[PDB]
Amino acid sequence: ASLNWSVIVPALVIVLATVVWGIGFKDSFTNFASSALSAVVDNLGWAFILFGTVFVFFIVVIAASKFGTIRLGRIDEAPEFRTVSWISMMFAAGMGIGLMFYGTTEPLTFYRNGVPGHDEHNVGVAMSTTMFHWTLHPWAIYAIVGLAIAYSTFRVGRKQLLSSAFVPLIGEKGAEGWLGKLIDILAIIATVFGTACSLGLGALQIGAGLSAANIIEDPSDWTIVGIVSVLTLAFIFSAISGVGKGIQYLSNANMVLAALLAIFVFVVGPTVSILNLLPGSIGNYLSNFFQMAGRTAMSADGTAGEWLGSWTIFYWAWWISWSPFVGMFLARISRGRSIREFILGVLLVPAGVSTVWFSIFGGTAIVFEQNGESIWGDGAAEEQLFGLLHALPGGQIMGIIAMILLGTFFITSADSASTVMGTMSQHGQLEANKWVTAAWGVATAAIGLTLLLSGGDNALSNLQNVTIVAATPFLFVVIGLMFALVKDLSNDVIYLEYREQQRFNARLARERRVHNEHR
Amino acid sequence: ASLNWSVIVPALVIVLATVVWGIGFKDSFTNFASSALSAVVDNLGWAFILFGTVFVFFIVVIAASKFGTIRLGRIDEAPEFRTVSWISMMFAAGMGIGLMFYGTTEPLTFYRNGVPGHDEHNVGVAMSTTMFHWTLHPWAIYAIVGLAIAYSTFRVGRKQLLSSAFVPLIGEKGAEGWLGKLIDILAIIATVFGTACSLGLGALQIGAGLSAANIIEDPSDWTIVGIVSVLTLAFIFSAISGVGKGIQYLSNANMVLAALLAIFVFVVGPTVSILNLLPGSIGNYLSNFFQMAGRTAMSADGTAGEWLGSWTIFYWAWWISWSPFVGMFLARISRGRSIREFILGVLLVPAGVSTVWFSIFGGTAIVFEQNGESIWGDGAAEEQLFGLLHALPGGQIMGIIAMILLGTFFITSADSASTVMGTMSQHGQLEANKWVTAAWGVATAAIGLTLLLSGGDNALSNLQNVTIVAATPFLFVVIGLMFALVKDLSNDVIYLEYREQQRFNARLARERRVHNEHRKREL
Amino acid sequence: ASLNWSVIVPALVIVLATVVWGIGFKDSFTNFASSALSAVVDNLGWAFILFGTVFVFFIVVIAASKFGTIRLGRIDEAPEFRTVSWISMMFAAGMGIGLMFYGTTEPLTFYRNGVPGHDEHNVGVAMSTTMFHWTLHPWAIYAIVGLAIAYSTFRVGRKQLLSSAFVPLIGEKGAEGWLGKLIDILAIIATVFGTACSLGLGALQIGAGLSAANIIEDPSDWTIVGIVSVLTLAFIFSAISGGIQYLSNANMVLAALLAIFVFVVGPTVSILNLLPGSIGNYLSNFFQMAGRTAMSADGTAGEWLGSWTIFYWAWWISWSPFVGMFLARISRGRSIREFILGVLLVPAGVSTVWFSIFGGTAIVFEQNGESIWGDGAAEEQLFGLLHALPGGQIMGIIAMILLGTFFITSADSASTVMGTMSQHGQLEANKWVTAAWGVATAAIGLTLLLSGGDNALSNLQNVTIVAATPFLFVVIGLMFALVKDLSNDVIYLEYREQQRFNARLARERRVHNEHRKRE
Ligand SMILES: CCCCCCCCCCCCCCCCCC(=O)O[C@@H](COC(=O)CCCCCCCCCCCCCCC)COP(=O)(O)OC[C@H](O)CO
Ligand SMILES: CCCCCCCCCCCCCCCCCC(=O)O[C@@H](COC(=O)CCCCCCCCCCCCCCC)COP(=O)(O)OC[C@H](O)CO
Ligand SMILES: CCCCCCCCCCCCCCCCCC(=O)O[C@@H](COC(=O)CCCCCCCCCCCCCCC)COP(=O)(O)OC[C@H](O)CO
Ligand code: NA
Ligand code: NA
Repeated sequence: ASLNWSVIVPALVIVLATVVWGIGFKDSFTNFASSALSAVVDNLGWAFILFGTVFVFFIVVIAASKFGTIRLGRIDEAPEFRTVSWISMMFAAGMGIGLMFYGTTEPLTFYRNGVPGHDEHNVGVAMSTTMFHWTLHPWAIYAIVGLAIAYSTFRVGRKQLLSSAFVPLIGEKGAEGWLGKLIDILAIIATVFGTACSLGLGALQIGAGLSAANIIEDPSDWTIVGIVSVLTLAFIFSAISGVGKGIQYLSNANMVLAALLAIFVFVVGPTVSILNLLPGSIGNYLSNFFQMAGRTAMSADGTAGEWLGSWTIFYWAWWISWSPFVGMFLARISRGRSIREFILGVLLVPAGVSTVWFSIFGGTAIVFEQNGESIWGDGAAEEQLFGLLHALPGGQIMGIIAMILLGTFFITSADSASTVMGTMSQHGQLEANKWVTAAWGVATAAIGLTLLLSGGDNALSNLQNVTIVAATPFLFVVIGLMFALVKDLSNDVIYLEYREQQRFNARLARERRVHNEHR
Repeated sequence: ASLNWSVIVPALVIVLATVVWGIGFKDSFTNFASSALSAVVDNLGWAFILFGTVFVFFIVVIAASKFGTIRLGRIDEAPEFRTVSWISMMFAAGMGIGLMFYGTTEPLTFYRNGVPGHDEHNVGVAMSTTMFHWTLHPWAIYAIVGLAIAYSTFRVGRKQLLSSAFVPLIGEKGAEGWLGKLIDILAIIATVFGTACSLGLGALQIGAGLSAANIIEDPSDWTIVGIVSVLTLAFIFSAISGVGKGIQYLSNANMVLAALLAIFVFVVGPTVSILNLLPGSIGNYLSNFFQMAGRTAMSADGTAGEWLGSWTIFYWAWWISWSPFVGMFLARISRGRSIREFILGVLLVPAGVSTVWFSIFGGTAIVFEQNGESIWGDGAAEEQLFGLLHALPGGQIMGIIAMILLGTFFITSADSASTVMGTMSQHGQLEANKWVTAAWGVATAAIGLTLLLSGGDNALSNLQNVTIVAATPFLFVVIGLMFALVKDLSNDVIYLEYREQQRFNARLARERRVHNEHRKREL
Repeated sequence: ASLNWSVIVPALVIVLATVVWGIGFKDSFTNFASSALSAVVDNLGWAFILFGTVFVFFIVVIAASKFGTIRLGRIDEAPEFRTVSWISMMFAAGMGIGLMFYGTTEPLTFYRNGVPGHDEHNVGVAMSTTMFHWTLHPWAIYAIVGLAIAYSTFRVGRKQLLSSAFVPLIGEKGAEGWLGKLIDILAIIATVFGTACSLGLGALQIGAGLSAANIIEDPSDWTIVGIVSVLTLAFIFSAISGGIQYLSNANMVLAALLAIFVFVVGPTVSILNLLPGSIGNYLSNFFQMAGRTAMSADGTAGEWLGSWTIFYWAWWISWSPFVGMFLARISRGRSIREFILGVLLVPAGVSTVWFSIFGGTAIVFEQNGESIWGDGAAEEQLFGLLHALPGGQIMGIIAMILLGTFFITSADSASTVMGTMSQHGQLEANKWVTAAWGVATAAIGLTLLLSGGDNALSNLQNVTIVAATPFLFVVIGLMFALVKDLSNDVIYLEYREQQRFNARLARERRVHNEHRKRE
């Protein structure tokens, strides 16, 4: 119930230093972020690439290897959220602004420029390589972190923290030791920079749309603060205000506005061409899955390092930053699901929705390029979605609807992050003081502004460089959550009696052999 | 039993509407079919491609899930057919003219012309594409349709109708009024138009068999009528008459005769080159399985649209239209057989026989092409097999036995279609009227003839256009069968007791949560 | 206790005839080997390739199947060796000089020359095709043979022979009769020529290692005779006097030191960029490489396959008879599923990391420009690589000591096993019977090395393919024999007995119903 000042103070100091450094000295901060990315991507990029696909293997195995039957709670327990409602709150908190910002930019960018090891103007690899970054590899990080927290919190009954998930690996003395503190600090620093990156990427696109919709003429440096201040003041209140409906209501407004914007483009846009990419993109994704997972800085004659540092290694570092707080939320909602249900509900359902979104939006953008109409414009990634919407008839009203979607796809996740950061500040208490939950909401905004204003002309690169550095320390925490998780699952109360017999029989068999050899 | 006159008449009107429209207005029928094919392929082409692979995935998780152990019948039941004789009737009924007609022409056509997104003269792609069209995607449609009927008929004791398999979705009342009747005429129309495509294709190859054997000099239009007339008598006599050991003897004769012609080509032909292709075709098939499963009209920079309508979408429509009556037959001969045992038996064993078949005949044809001696000839698909056989020693005598095998590969499947069609008009009576079984056999021959005389030179094109159109309505019945199947399986007696406790506990937990939220909500 | 002279004599005649033939008439022996090699590769090339992949499929399906839980021994038994000590002795005994000889020659050869159907200078396929030959296809033959012997010996109580694992097919009378003596003769000839092929290659690399290290001025045919004789006594001494566990652990520690040396002082980061780039490519092309016959590349693959793929498959099949009975001996009380995974995966993991450190470090040198190819002799690639790295003059000698233990641990277990197939499956075989087979292996090793002249590699390869062809069909027949007696387990007869009775009634009812209705 205390404030665990051994976790708040180290996390505040790093956050405050970034705000002072980024805002105070823009030139120095930008150079360090560029230098830090090169060292991280060069000497550590293999870790993201190698372990990014180990998570997918590890999770699928855990969902079939004798543990899919265990239940995240007590035996005979039942889920407190109906399946349809349960799925809605996980994709709303799981996804922020990644289907809006990159829904059109990414599949279109790979169509024009191409991907390393391939040619340009290829719709098979433009779409398949987009599904690679948004279907299984990213959502397998949430399952691993969410499952480790869900099991320890419910089956074993420990505090709601990320250190407690490591009790098997570092014992109970280490959960209160220097390691327990460090694992918890890295979960807040990752979350603050993980959300601040998506706040900065959503403030750019909301401001970009206003120029399109002409509510405003063009974004300015003060406009970004205005958008961030409104977005910050929205999720900060929605998290810590009893008035209004909870996250289960907002999580349902997301899936309604998102389906409104997807159905509009699907119907108005090239329906038949969109429907043809759905099998072609899934078929190309499954045949190229391992070929794409084996792409490193050594691929394409060693020239793919620059591409990976902006597309793959950024996404993997981005999703890992959101895992510490999207794992804790996913744990809260399950409370009764079996390991198989949790794994297959997180891996397959969010992956199916992301497949349809990118074919409706990525397919429309690519189809426009083939036809002759090009929504690329000046190339800015923020302006591409609204250039597509405005091309379609009736897009003026939908351009406005896309803003509410942009704002409401970050509020659902940002508010959950604050309430999840608040519980780490205390000793895993579900109820968090509204002041610490509001204090962390401001921290993401202060970082979100710092990464945007400091970036200047190129604010995307600065927002992406800092995320990769802030997520590298927590990449290893996720790797060590695979070993901690298996130790917990093996030492289950429904396996202790069976494991004791094997320990006894194994000891005797060794004793018989050593004595038998002498005789 | 009482004839289902509410299904015979609406289905018979479609059949007779096409016959008069085809013989009398050949000029206007071909135009409509070609225009209909364009409308279907352009708009619903993705459906065949997208859901042709969901069937493979759906019937693999079903076999691998907890439903695999279920037994198609009571618990403690045991199959009534020797597992060897179960396969023989499974393959004999499930396959007809296909292997004989496209055994040589498909692998050779892809070797010369190539496939979209690939170069010509590529043996790996040529062989790994004909295995795609004939191994797992086609036989996964039979398993889904056959399993839905087998489960409802035996495990749940409903009537043997395609409507009854939808009771989980539309209910016992929906399955009777108007949706059930629609699903029961779309199944008869698909069966009539799916078996008429095989009859037309078989008559074309039989006519070429007599030209190559020189028994007939020139196949005119009055000999095709002679061939179809003999064939339609063959499977009407077998279907209705109680003598002759209709099945388990003519189905066992098909393996004996099918293997005799495969062994002849294997040993007389390039045996070592055939065996070198066998591991290369399977390896290439599994490597490119998902590249071919995602080949839509957007492939080859938009050039694949015309290719798919001739090979991929035609096959998926050809197999979709045969699944109403193959699935119904596979249910009867698979009583007491578990779900996993049923799915693996259908998916794997028939897929293995096809793989060996196309290596011996596709490999021999491709090997000849490389050497310099080409059996392509003029390029008619109906004359390739006999061009291959006559290029080997002893082919003259062995070309006559290919025609007999060609006929017997239709009779074993056409007689089971007429019998199943009669059952669909007897409210599911296993033994239907002889004059309803025979009437439906004559209907199949009438349409098969109408699509040959109407086409003229492009007889094959007219047969493929109509099959795709007739099998489009049933594409959605198969999509719906895989939604009513999981509900049927889920609501099983063995799982019913456990489900009730889980629902009961879930309601309490949900109610407990909402109350706690209210208690915290107030203050 | 008897020596089964009716199996020893036929084995000796084939072994002795080869020694006289090769030494007596080198020209005739070399000409016959080339003629026989072409005859087998053309006619039976598909058999090695077609059934090479069926072994991988067959073993995974058996571990997946219900049989996976059957325990090799009595119900509720426990293993005699710790999992780490059991793993260490399976790899040391199952791997001879293959990793040392081809650690740098194979991945580097494919980078320069390419592979059938692919362009040259491709690091992706150089490493992906290198792991094809050393990860799953090879180690799956060991599990098929090791499992058939382990199951029949322990869970059925039959004598520890290769013929005793065939009684489900040939019957008890057949195994005692003639077919089961030819299976024992072929099981001896294959292991004599397989172990002599690796002894020949080991002597070439040690002979080249001495010349490179300046210990011996030049490599002379009379110098190699000294190496083989010295190597002959080491493994004969270990299998006779009063061991395996100690030397198998000295293998792993000493080998891991050599791998750590190259890893640390080589391009560490570039090595790690290939760890996921080779696993991704391996899984991508697994079925493209698994379906590579002589028909691939339009007849150009026939000459390549006989040198790389069909050679390895015949080389690993040669070692299966005696690695099968060694794997069975130490795997008492392990479940079938635990046996398959402990053999297929862990040795594949060590091989995958071995070639990345050594194949990667040799390919980067090619890319940089400093090529270690030199003259191009396969036996000099390793010592070119080590000398390039700093400190490779002391680590270039430990490679030769590591070439001794690698062969000695496997050769020590070959003689012990070869002396058991002659004494009616008696574990404690006569000391002189092991010695007799120990020097018969050395005589064959020299015969192929001397008769080969300048091209000693081709003579060793052409004769192991012919010697391992008869035993290709014994492994193909072990899949059927293994399935026959796995089904007929004590924990399935009651279930199988009831099912057959019910099925017979169902057939009887149908036949009676048919008569009633047919009338
Ligand atoms: C050169 C590269 C070649 C290799 C390519 C990569 C291969 C990766 C393979 C990874 C194997 C993982 C080993 C664990 C297998 C999982 C399945 C399993 O063990 O299931 C058993 C139960 O599970 C266990 O007891 C052990 C499971 C492992 C514990 C979890 C550890 C994490 C493993 C994650 C996978 C590895 C991820 C790393 C990357 C592959 C038995 O299952 P069952 O009894 O429920 O079903 C069979 C039924 O009875 C008969 O039909
Ligand atoms: C996420 C998809 C987007 C693409 C990205 C991922 C790449 C594709 C991966 C393909 C995964 C498909 C298979 C995953 C489904 C797992 C199903 C499973 O594990 O078990 C269930 C499966 O059982 C089924 O119901 C059938 C599932 C059908 C799955 C078919 C998958 C089709 C996907 C193919 C796409 C087509 C692509 C076109 C060609 C490119 C059991 O549930 P149940 O509803 O039967 O009830 C169980 C129990 O009673 C509880 O009450
Ligand atoms: C690349 C070339 C590969 C070619 C062939 C490889 C496959 C052959 C090896 C696998 C078969 C060995 C069978 C070993 C005995 C296990 C039998 C067994 O116990 O059944 C279990 C394991 O058996 C299997 O699942 C068999 C799987 C066969 C795998 C076939 C793979 C080859 C096909 C690949 C796809 C390509 C298709 C052909 C090309 C068109 C599963 O069922 P269950 O025992 O749990 O319950 C029984 C129930 O009644 C069901 O019968
Ligand atoms: Na959200
Ligand atoms: Na047939």
